[PDB]
Amino acid sequence: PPPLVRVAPSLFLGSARAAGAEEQLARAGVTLCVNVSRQQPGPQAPGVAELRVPVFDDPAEDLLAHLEPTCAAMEAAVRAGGACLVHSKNGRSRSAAVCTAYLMRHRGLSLAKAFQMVKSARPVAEPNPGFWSQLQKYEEALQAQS
Amino acid sequence: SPVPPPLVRVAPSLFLGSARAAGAEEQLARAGVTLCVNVSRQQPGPQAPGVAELRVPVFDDPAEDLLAHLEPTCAAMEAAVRAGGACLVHSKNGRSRSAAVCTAYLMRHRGLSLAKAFQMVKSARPVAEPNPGFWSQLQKYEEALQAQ
Ligand SMILES: [Cl-]
Ligand SMILES: [Cl-]
Ligand SMILES: [Cl-]
Repeated sequence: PPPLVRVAPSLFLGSARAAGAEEQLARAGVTLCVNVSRQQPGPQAPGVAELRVPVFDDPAEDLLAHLEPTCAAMEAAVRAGGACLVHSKNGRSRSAAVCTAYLMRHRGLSLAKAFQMVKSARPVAEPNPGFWSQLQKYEEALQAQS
Repeated sequence: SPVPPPLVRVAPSLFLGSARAAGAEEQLARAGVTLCVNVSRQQPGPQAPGVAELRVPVFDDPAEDLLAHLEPTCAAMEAAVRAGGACLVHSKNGRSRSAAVCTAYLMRHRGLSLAKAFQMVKSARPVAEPNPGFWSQLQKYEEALQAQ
């Protein structure tokens, strides 16, 4: 199975099969799995919670809606001592989008710095152009609250 | 077979469910639910379009550690409500696991005590009864919250 990639402390990214290995996630301390898909089956691991963000890897779909509620869940899981695994089918677009959204919202990065952080961990990271624009709107809105 | 209705309102933007809420997609949409909290290892949730689902994987068993999941669970629920949505917490019987999560959330994010939070749950769902293990964990949670 492909490894999990540690994006940042208590933050992991993976492809779909990487979320199936119960032993990796236990090794990584993963307590919450964010499954950014509509069909991929998520963790079976005893005691690993799962949040499903149901989107196709598709510039039409509205991933912007789910960012703030998904990020709140993840930050809570980390502040309580756990860690998060964000996965999609390829570990390239949807999971990349949520990870950078998390880093902007809770680690106070700009979209550029945050995404450079995801890329360094995961070179193939590439949100489709629709998501990439939704993340700029997230940044816009974050700036205005901040 | 589980006690009806499928959905009960426990508090503004907070609904409890039994298994029969798995086929109540229309009632969900009425109630503007934007997040389902499935508190089971094995139960299915409603297939509500683009509604997020959080699974809190525990059996209705006094040895299951629900306490460990309350913070990300309660945090997801609040963020959905703060965003203007509603939450549906559902378990198979709508009695133990979903009740205890509803109690927890009220304590954590609406500052209610454990006497008042559970009262609201029981009052909306008269059969509600977390198993003794879940009740101990809830008691433990109220102490952690009164200290913090
Ligand atoms: Cl900044
Ligand atoms: Cl890019
Ligand atoms: Cl179950």
